[PDB]
Amino acid sequence: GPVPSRARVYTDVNTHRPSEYWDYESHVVEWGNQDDYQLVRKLGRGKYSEVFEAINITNNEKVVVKILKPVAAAKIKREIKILENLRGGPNIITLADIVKDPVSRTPALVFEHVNNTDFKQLYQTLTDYDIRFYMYEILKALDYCHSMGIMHRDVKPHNVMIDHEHRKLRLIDWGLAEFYHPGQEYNVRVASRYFKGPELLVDYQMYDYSLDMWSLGCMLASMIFRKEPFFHGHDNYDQLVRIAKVLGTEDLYDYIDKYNIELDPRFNDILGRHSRKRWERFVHSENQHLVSPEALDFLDKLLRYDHQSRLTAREAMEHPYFYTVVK
Ligand SMILES: CCc1ccccc1-c1ccc(CNCCc2nc3cc(C)ccc3[nH]2)cc1Cl
Repeated sequence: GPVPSRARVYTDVNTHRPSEYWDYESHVVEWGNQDDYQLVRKLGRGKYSEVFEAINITNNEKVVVKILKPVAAAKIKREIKILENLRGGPNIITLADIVKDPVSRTPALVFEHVNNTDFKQLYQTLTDYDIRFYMYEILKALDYCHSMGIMHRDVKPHNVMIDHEHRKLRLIDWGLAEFYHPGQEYNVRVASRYFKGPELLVDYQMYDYSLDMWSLGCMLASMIFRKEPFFHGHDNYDQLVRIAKVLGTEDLYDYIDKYNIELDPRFNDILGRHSRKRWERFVHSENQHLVSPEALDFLDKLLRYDHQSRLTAREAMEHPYFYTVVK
């Protein structure tokens, strides 16, 4: 069978905190007044929720209301427990209230409002300095939630709100987040395709916080190399082939052999043989201003098949790539 794995950091957090901390099923939800919030406009719909711009009439403040679809309503206690546990943490979205939506009859989470700068404007105009700045702000959020025994499991640009005018960042959508328990086998059907770690793609369930570090590396590669997403798989299988065309097949086989993982035989006719590519291939006159030896070294230390070998969030914070960032 597969070789067990455990995180190299924060393994003991959930065993040394009381059962009340991680046992989200036992937690009792206190409901607020749904008529305190007037819905203004729908911002989006996903498979687990609908998100609205709203106004809190008890203070006159803009808020975001997320109304959970009945499918996600089953695992609301987990999201609420994670949001309450992390509330006040650096760059974590603040849960302001929880109400019962009168239409869906499902829980509706009320969050602080972030005046989000359009994704395209950010993706097209952030400087080398700003990219480093915002990556460092994401690292604060990830080190915080990992230090609190939580993995996000859905790190991606869509889940990072940036108010560029106020240089304010928030990591949102904690709906796929989970408490990390060493030895626990987790669902690999997490994160979005382009950001899924090789551990998920090869069906290795004993993963940990380091999955978030791979997703972060995917975001960095996309930004500095101007390819969004960086690893653009047609499906979960082709997603691993796309990675292997850059990082090579040899380190992939060393990875699966280390953990005694048996690859799905469907990979035999699609994976091929690929050498690891040097990053200069992805550097052109247009994006050279975003690329530096420090950016490449930092990326090399995130985008590793072996989840145990990746930089942790705290280690990533002292990488030379952030020396130019005002602290
Ligand atoms: C290429 C990704 C990346 C790499 C390195 C540094 C930063 C970023 C980044 C990170 C986040 C964003 C902005 N993302 C907006 C996502 C978003 N999701 C929302 C959801 C709601 C309900 C409202 C506004 C929302 N805005 C833009 C960018 Cl460019």
